[PDB]
Amino acid sequence: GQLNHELSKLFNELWDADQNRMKSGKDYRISLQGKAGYVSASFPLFQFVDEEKLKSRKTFATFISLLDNYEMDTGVAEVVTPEEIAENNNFLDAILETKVMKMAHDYLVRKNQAKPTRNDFKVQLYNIWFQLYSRGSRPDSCGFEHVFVGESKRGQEMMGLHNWVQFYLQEKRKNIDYKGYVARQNKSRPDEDDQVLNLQFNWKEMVKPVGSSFIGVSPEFEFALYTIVFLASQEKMSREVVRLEEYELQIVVNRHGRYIGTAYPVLLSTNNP
Repeated sequence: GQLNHELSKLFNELWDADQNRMKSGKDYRISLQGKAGYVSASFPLFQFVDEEKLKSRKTFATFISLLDNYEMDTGVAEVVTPEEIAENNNFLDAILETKVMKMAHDYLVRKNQAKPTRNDFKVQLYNIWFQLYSRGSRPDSCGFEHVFVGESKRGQEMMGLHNWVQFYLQEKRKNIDYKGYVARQNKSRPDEDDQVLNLQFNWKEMVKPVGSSFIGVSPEFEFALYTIVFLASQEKMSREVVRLEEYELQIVVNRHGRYIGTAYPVLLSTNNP
């Protein structure tokens, strides 16, 4: 309901501490073009992105290796292969040396929602995020797939998908048709440089609901936010009212017991401070 003081504050800090960056202009350029639906986008949203900064040097690399894994797939969904494991491991490893993740860590330690040691925290995170779970039994999906891949199932109906890095990847592959941005009547225009937008895209020509997306943010940023919100409540869904920078947000996560489900931001307003 009301603005979550402690979390808008902690998150603002993580935002300030997002060393791994990516910055609007030199690192990526987006083309807003036009409005989705109302009174025309044609080009891709992402006019440019520094591929080398993605292409390792950064935690985007380990991130992209997990995204690509679910692209190829070669495999049934109940099978966790030695390969997917080492990749899960490499990602955790990378994000855990990050100050955002050390910061996130410190918060949850203080609440005894996480343990002091790096490895237990890494295990905790593995289970929340990479342990397979099912809707019956038959664990065919995990938290990273719901949140970042953009859909649970393998196999697809059909997102899900709010991560900017996955949007960029799937857009390049021509599976995402960007339709425009979504504003409000009154309350004016978004900007190429905004770090949260309301965006609409078709998935393989399927028209679907508008959703919000963090833009440029590192994957250890969202990961952190989603983990913390996931641990902050014992119910099926939290919609945590945040105010990051100028944006007023809702940090939503769906929970499935000890495992996390779909998670995303919801944009409430832009020019606020």
